[PDB]
Amino acid sequence: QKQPISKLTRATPGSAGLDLCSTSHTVLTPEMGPQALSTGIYGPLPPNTFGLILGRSSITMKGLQVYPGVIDNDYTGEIKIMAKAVNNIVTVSQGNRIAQLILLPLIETDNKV
Amino acid sequence: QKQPISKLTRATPGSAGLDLCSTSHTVLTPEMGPQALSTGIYGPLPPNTFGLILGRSSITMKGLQVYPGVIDNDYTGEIKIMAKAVNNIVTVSQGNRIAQLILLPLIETDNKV
Amino acid sequence: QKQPISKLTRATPGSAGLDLCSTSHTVLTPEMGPQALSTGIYGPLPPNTFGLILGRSSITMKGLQVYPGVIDNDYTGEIKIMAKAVNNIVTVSQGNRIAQLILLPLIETDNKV
Ligand SMILES: O=c1ccn([C@H]2C[C@H](O)[C@@H](COP(=O)(O)NP(=O)(O)OP(=O)(O)O)O2)c(=O)[nH]1
Ligand SMILES: O=c1ccn([C@H]2C[C@H](O)[C@@H](COP(=O)(O)NP(=O)(O)OP(=O)(O)O)O2)c(=O)[nH]1
Ligand SMILES: O=c1ccn([C@H]2C[C@H](O)[C@@H](COP(=O)(O)NP(=O)(O)OP(=O)(O)O)O2)c(=O)[nH]1
Ligand SMILES: [Mg+2]
Ligand SMILES: [Mg+2]
Ligand SMILES: [Mg+2]
Repeated sequence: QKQPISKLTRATPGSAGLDLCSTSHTVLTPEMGPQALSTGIYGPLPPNTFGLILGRSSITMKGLQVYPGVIDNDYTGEIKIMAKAVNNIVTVSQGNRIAQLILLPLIETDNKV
Repeated sequence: QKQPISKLTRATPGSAGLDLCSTSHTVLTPEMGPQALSTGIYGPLPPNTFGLILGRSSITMKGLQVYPGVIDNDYTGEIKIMAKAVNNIVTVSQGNRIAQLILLPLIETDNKV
Repeated sequence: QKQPISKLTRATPGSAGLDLCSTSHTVLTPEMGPQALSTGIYGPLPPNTFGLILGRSSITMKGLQVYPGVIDNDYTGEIKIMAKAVNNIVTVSQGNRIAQLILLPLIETDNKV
């Protein structure tokens, strides 16, 4: 079954991000370029917020780049992590925390849709 | 003529980002490194906000990395997209939506200027 | 001695970011992959805020990629800049402004810790 964002956990009370884990074992090589890693977690977001997926610094330092991703407030699909091995072969084990979801205020503007 | 940020459009009502298109046809190769793509859109931003330029996930997944860029509230120059082809040759057609502008609250602090 | 975030400066009144400088001379090559650059600046952040470390566009355009980093509200360690030379050899002189700290509201949620 789909899991909502309310199922995510914070590492600590003062952690800005909600941790995102891949649900698959994935191996990445630099030549593969960007890959979208499955999380089994689904939008949408709390009212008046949007999300940003960012890397965890310990993962970034281990050579896996998470490309910052914008999660729209009303996206109801699966939140995937866009990732690339920078220089070396990187192996993601199932359940490893690979990224984090940050929630931010969605500012209203009069821009046309 | 310069176009202001109010001319940008959202893909959907609940889209966090305002789409940014290049005004030129540009081809990018990995060896070129970061390139600043013209948009013909100009700051400044709404009061008490700043901007962040981020990639669109469909573009990121096609091998074009947009480096997150900070747009200062009172910048009045042209908003450019900083982009790099990750692994392969990437071709941007004129008018293609390459990035998105997210607006965020500008927090005041007492840090010196 | 440790320096707090209140010691950072803005380039201009309307600058979104607080500039971060490396305290060391560092040379980076693409094959080195991500490196954590010392700043001598320490958390924590103002109440109800978290931080984001982002690149300065002039530095990004010179071939040094700063990986976006999340600074937790209650982190009390040293803020380091995660950086990689994209394509060429990059040299950071001591005191050069390499990145910027953006402060953002920390939204409360009921996610478990
Ligand atoms: O660019 C950065 C990013 C993070 N940091 C520090 C501050 C942040 O609060 C701390 C933890 O960052 P992340 O949560 O992104 N890293 P990770 O998930 O790997 O560690 P933790 O589980 O402790 O949160 O690392 C930096 O100094 N520079
Ligand atoms: O890292 C990400 C980024 C986006 N997404 C999903 C959520 C987001 O709302 C949706 C659309 O993202 P973008 O707007 O960044 N992509 P794009 O502009 O390519 O598609 P769209 O036109 O639908 O907005 O893709 C992820 O799952 N992971
Ligand atoms: O992706 C971007 C990032 C920045 N910019 C413009 C807007 C921003 O206000 C201006 C300055 O950006 P940064 O502060 O990130 N660059 P830098 O520190 O190199 O210049 P400055 O000292 O003037 O702030 O560059 C873009 O057009 N696209
Ligand atoms: Mg963390
Ligand atoms: Mg979009
Ligand atoms: Mg600056």
